[PDB]
Amino acid sequence: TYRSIGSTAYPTIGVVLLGGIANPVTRTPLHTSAGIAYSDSCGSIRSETRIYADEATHIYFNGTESTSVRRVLDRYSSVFEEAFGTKTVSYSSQNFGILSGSSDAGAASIGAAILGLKPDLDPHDVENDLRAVSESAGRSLFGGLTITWSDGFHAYTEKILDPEAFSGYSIVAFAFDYQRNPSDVIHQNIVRSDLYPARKKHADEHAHMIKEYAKTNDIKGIFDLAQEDTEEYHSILRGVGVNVIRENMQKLISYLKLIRKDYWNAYIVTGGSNVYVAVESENADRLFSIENTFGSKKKMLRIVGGAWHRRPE
Ligand SMILES: Nc1ncnc2c1ncn2[C@@H]1O[C@H](COP(=O)(O)OP(=O)(O)O)[C@@H](O)[C@H]1O
Ligand SMILES: C[C@@](CCO)(CC(=O)O)OP(=O)(O)O
Repeated sequence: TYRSIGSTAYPTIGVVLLGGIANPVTRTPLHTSAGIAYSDSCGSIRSETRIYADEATHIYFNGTESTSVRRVLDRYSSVFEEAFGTKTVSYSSQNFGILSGSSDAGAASIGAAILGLKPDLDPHDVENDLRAVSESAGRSLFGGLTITWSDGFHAYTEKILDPEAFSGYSIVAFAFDYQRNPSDVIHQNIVRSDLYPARKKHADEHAHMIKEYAKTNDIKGIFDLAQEDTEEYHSILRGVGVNVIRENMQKLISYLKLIRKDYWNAYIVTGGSNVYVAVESENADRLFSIENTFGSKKKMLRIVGGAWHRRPE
């Protein structure tokens, strides 16, 4: 028997932005969404996880002990008993350079560690258990561009494009320093909007459009749609009191409308205080070098693959 296993996953960015979860425990998405897994050129932006045999159950985030994760570990106690010789395992996670979408990565890394222990497991089944840790875990488990179909009862994640399809594109992230609204605050309020039912329908409509664009690798059509979805999403949120796009972020966006005339770009805003800007590779350095970032820090990002594990120790 072994003593521990390591694994790694990459953070995610919504493309069809998810708002609302069926239940605070199982965290099933109330509607269909889509996303991409991202990192930087070196793959340095990531979440690393270690699951190991222990006398008692410990959960560690960035070296800090934590009093959701235990639920997943317990459900797969049989896997660990076989691999380690005990059901009692501890979890240790370390995040690096992640902007938004950290929880997705942490959850996916758990899944890839489990699949690494019992490879014949159905990853789509494991994904269901992982949503308790983060509702968008599928994005990071499968990588690339995914669509997660959902009616609020059952959710299923599908790979639509590999990261290689995005070889000609880059994402420049502008990180602002504004305090962010917890994701749970967003899920809680968006359902209160009168426009929510319509939003659930349009979200599904957009996902289908993304799948068609995928047929001919219309990468630009997909990011353009993501900008439109971003605008709808955050209009609904503002209407319920959740304002993600703050002053300097609005300013950056207005700047982007001008630059778009010069060379193509499209932006996405999730729940955090970041503006993600899609752009062609030949223009990435150019965008990355602009001066008036309105106090924001800049990161160069790429689309990457799904969670993976290492040989058991
Ligand atoms: N590596 C990890 N493993 C498990 N849970 C994590 C990990 N990183 C963060 N989390 C949990 O997810 C929460 C943040 O999730 P969320 O609000 O979705 O932020 P983000 O959008 O950046 O993921 C944190 O408060 C933490 O409790
Ligand atoms: C709010 C959102 C996910 C919340 O579960 C929207 C989305 O990306 O689909 O973004 P973020 O919290 O990961 O930043």
